[PDB]
Amino acid sequence: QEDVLAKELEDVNKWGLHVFRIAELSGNRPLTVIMHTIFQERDLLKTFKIPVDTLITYLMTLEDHYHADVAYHNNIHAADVVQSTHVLLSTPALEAVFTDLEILAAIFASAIHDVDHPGVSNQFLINTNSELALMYNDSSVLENHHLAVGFKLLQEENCDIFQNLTKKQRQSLRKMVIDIVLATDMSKHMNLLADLKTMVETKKVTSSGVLLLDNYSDRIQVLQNMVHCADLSNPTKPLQLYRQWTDRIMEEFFRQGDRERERGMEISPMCDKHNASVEKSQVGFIDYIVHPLWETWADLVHPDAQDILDTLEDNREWYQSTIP
Ligand SMILES: CC(C)=C[C@@H]1C[C@](C)(CCO)Oc2c1c(=O)n(C)c1ncccc21
Ligand SMILES: [Mg+2]
Ligand SMILES: [Zn+2]
Repeated sequence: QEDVLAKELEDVNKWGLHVFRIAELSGNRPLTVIMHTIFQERDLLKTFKIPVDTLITYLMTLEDHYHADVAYHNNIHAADVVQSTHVLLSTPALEAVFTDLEILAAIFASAIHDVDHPGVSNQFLINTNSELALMYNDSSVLENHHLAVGFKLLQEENCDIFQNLTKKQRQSLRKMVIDIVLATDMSKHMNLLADLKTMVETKKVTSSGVLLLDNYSDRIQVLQNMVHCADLSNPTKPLQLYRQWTDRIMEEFFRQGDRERERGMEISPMCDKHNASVEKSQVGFIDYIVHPLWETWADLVHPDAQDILDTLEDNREWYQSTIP
């Protein structure tokens, strides 16, 4: 089985890697083997003196703290966002733009960006007076928790994969990781897209035809939208993968609606299993959220993302076709 897994891992540089098949072949360790594969591909172990046994130990511990009984926000989703971010980092319009520390931060942020997700939304945790909403004062409750867990696990035995970074380097990475994961809060999507459009309008390139980023504000803004695009990348994948992600998020939404109904609360959108329209929700999800975001990203890295945008529009056309 080790040979079959190594064959599938050869697609790690490709959009639409079959991450579910990799989860099978790796014994439900997609996050660990995909992160390890990416770290070798980018030669991140030698650059930052990361001991290989420290890396595997942390990745296994981080993967354990993703809930296996949550349908969508599990370790497969984490591995999917890591691998999608890895491909977006390699796009020609961004060649040699980001340093090795920014690359490490963006990939590490993707790996921890949903750790210990309980399968319910921020608003549910706020409305139900949960301990998490109490700890974090109703502000980016899940995203603050993911960061806290992801950093604390570095202190477990033989788990500090940043042990050989300089104190300056650790200081810069920690701030960049926090800025990125906090930007995955869906309540910040509109402001994140609005700033991304302003950058597309005022786009500037270098003499090598490569995106020019002068300052931390523009650089972290591109990294924020990149991980945000990978988080919202399910409808841009081949349909057989997209549909599996749709089935998983609808199961998670339906389970929250059952808890909302059992508590006497008003059911959140798309969460009532007795009056849900999966196809129309997917169409509205693409039209109002996913396509505006990816169309803007495609303008930023034009024409590198045209095939991804083509697949998204074909999938939107298909989900529409099932309605009549
Ligand atoms: C809460 C809102 C507004 C969006 C969420 C964002 C989320 C959780 C991002 C991944 O962490 O994924 C999807 C969402 C959603 O509403 N739908 C319909 C989806 N359909 C198919 C696949 C993923 C999603
Ligand atoms: Mg999240
Ligand atoms: Zn996510």
